[PDB]
Amino acid sequence: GVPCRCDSDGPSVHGNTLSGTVWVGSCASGWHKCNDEYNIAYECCKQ
Repeated sequence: GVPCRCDSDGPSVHGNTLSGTVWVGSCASGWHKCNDEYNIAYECCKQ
């Protein structure tokens, strides 16, 4: 995977770091879209 943020990463809140992850090709089997967009090629999701 790769570290990748969400739509509401946390501009003024705790734990705002890359706790989300990009899965290229498409997402991981237990995660979901944390944003409307995804990536260049890939897709960002959270858990």
